[PDB]
Amino acid sequence: AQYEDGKQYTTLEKPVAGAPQVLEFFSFFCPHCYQFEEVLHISDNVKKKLPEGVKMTKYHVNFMGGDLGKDLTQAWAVAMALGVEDKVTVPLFEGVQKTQTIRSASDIRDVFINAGIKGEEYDAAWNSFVVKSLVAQQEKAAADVQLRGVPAMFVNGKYQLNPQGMDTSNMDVFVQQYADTVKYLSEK
Repeated sequence: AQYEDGKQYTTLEKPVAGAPQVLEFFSFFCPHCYQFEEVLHISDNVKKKLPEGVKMTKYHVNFMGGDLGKDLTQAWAVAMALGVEDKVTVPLFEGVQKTQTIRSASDIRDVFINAGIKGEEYDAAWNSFVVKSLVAQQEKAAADVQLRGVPAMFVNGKYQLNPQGMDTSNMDVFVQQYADTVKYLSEK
């Protein structure tokens, strides 16, 4: 075929019922994730090719960066609750990997303050039980697929993207092949 299990994707032996349609996992400590966000805009280009009516979900993971990794998962929960993903994603990546000015939860918070979220509003979210269940959701979804690496994308809880099996000579061609694969898997 032109899309083969084991080449542009793999199949989960243990499929995940009720999973989000398109589920992406990342870490702000993850170097390919930085690329995926900053240089390739994967999430965006996938969105652009997806069928009408399909929702896109993105979760942070704990297994990179120890204590700060978890803080970052709680902060992403805050970002999802407040709807400010698009305002903090870039400065969090650069703060962790580029400038290395994020070293504590307070530094994470600073990114949000500079992005215009109010202290009171951030601290209230940070401490809310809505944010705790959102943290719970992120961990559960990662647990359900035995996730040990990022970036990772799963389609309909049965298929896992395999970017290793696509060509990387051309960044733009890599992205389209990636997105077209998500679309193909989506229609499967």
